[PDB]
Amino acid sequence: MLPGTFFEVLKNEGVVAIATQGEDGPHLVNTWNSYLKVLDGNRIVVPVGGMHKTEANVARDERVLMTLGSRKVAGRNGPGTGFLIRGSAAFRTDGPEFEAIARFKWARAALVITVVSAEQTL
Ligand SMILES: Cc1cc2nc3c(=O)[nH]c(=O)nc-3n(C[C@H](O)[C@H](O)[C@H](O)COP(=O)(O)O)c2cc1C
Repeated sequence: MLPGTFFEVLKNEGVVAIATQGEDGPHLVNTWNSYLKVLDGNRIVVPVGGMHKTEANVARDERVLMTLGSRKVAGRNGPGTGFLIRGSAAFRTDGPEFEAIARFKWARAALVITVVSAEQTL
């Protein structure tokens, strides 16, 4: 479950990060809201085109942390706010995830995240 404020930050431009737990250390990678997609049941998706260690890390462990933010709403670090979130990841080359990310031309997979809980931080 997520606050309305989460969605409103996704609606805007910002950077996001995804800490993919695997085994040989979690890999806190980056992405842009302009590349992400939200689904119902608060499921979110990231287009994986070159998140390699993250591919191995999801394949070993579903555990992921996700930091999102925007440059259009003021937080603590400069005029940019965001949240720390947790969920289970799953790579898919199928579903409304892969369809709604198909709009890109460099996606190798839809890194689907089944978010569970958020807290506002930055
Ligand atoms: C700001 C930023 C956004 C990025 N966005 C994406 C993205 O949405 N999808 C992607 O596959 N690669 C993206 N990358 C490139 C790499 O995937 C990213 O650097 C990642 O850490 C590499 O992780 P890996 O060791 O698992 O390959 C992005 C890199 C940066 C710095």
